[PDB]
Amino acid sequence: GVFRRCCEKTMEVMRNSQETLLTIVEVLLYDPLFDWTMNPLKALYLQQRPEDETELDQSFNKVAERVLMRLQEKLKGVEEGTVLSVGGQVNLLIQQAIDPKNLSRLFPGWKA
Amino acid sequence: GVFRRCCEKTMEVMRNSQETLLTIVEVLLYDPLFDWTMNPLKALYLQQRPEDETELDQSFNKVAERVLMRLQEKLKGVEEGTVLSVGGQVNLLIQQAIDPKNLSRLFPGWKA
Repeated sequence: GVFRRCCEKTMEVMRNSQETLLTIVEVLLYDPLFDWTMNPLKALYLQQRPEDETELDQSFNKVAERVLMRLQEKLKGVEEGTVLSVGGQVNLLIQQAIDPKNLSRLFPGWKA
Repeated sequence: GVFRRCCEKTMEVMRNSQETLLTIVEVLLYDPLFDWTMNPLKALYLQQRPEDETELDQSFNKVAERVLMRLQEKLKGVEEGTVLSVGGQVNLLIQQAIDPKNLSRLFPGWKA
């Protein structure tokens, strides 16, 4: 009714200004104090607590360019190579949400 | 008059069958007798003759995947990241032909 229409309405507000929203990530990722890369401790310190409850460098620039290309291909396109305009992209997004086959592969602490 | 309209008419015949024309390159590039990669001798044996007239491996698979992505992005898209549908793609193609600034950077034996 309203969710998908609002999504397809708010998804085209950045397609007319594609050359603007991507300029923030490129200037926030070239900072020296960046901590967005996966560290051996930062990727486990926030996930060992549910495990305990259950059991009672040029590589950085490479990953930066990779995620930049990923966020560039996320909008106005898809990883399948097709166009997938606002008429189908929001449907793909909302179908990747309500899917029990994928929800069974999620983290147990995600949803009770 | 006729050239650009014929180009924009013949360029959309493969956009409806994008999943077909790319299947020939992938099956003709995985042959053992391939000789499309730039060899130190094959890239100069066909160019040393004009010079004489003037003077009176995983890398192969990597380049194959690279040129595959290049030919995948050539149609229904452009390297600039924009869409560039048939209405502008043929105009961008014919603009790289009639351009003296670029023709001055061409090979002398290309055009007399």
